[PDB]
Amino acid sequence: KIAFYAGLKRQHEGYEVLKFDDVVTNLGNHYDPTTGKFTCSIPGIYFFTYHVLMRGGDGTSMWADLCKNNQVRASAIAQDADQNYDYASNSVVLHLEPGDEVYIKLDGGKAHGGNNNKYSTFSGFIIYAD
Amino acid sequence: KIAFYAGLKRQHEGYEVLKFDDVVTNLGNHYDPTTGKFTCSIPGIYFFTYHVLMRGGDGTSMWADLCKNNQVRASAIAQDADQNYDYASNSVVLHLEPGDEVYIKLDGGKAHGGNNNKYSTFSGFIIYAD
Amino acid sequence: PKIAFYAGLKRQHEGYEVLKFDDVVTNLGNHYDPTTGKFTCSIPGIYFFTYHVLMRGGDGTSMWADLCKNNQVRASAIAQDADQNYDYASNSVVLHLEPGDEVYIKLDGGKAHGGNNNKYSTFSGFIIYAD
Ligand SMILES: [Mg+2]
Ligand SMILES: [Mg+2]
Ligand SMILES: [Mg+2]
Ligand SMILES: [Mg+2]
Ligand SMILES: [Mg+2]
Ligand SMILES: [Mg+2]
Ligand SMILES: [Mg+2]
Repeated sequence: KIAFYAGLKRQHEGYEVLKFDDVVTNLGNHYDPTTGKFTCSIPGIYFFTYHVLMRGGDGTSMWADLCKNNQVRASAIAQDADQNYDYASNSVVLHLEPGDEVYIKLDGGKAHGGNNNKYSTFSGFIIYAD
Repeated sequence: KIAFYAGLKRQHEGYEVLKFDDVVTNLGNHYDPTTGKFTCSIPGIYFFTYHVLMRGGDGTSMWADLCKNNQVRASAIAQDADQNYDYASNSVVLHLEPGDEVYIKLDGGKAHGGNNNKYSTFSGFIIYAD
Repeated sequence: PKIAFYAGLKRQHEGYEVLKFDDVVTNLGNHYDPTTGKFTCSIPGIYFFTYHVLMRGGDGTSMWADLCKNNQVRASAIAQDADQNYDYASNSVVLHLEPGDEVYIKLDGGKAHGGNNNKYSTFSGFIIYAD
């Protein structure tokens, strides 16, 4: 039983990994809120989804890509000329081997720190085990 | 086998619970389209996801939060200065006990009434039973 | 039975055509066809599908992307921005499917973004339960 769901507390920017440290669910402790990465332990098929809210009132564009190890497996953008709140979200189904790391990487722009509202989220779970 | 998927027919506003009464799937009849809430019967881990379309041509901001019982477990915002259509969407994986209610509540703003087109949606299913 | 797929959009789409997600990352069992952009059901049961369609930026203000079962709209989504900014038409569904049923993502007006290999616009899904 592998499943996790965490939210983003603090604001982020640039090209850094998003540390979702508002952890709500973490069966097996395979997600690390100190690095914001999900480490695969059992080979198999996994679903991941992420929602990243852009910082409002400061900036027009923000990118958030889901990476496996050091390869982009999903890309997303939030854009608005009037600096409005908008979401960079995406979902993936991937096969993972032991040691594989899955995380959400910013690719430019500013993310919102939602404190306790859990605006920016990272969630996932194993569908099938090999 | 617990799983459901329902859409929103009527427009909503303010801070009311979103009653997705255009029901497509409801294994176990655990979702109530009359209250718009999903009642847990078996303790375990559950996936939920929601997409709420903002009312266009009237208002600039709309909030939609996924609440468990009476606690926010996900927040979302749609915002556009030009009153354009935009989405407040989010997903969660949570542990649930029997009697727990999970639903999508507006937290300010105006929601779009999509009739039968299923623009605004709420779906979910159990991953693991304890 | 392990039934699951996840594909991204390489080329641009527009009008009212089905989105051919031809950047396939996962396709256990080959029930999704990237040449038609359709998921054909073989095993009766309950399936989760989700799609994210990025609107084309700098050209157009509105875009629709609907998830269709057979030839029936089972989910609709819109992306809109007056300043022609990037925005998403995304949605998720849980549906019961019989063998032969086709599930795909169709544009319903507007222009979709071609992300090449970046996987900006995506279509994914998987079986939860088999009958
Ligand atoms: Mg927008
Ligand atoms: Mg990128
Ligand atoms: Mg404007
Ligand atoms: Mg709130
Ligand atoms: Mg606008
Ligand atoms: Mg968006
Ligand atoms: Mg339509």
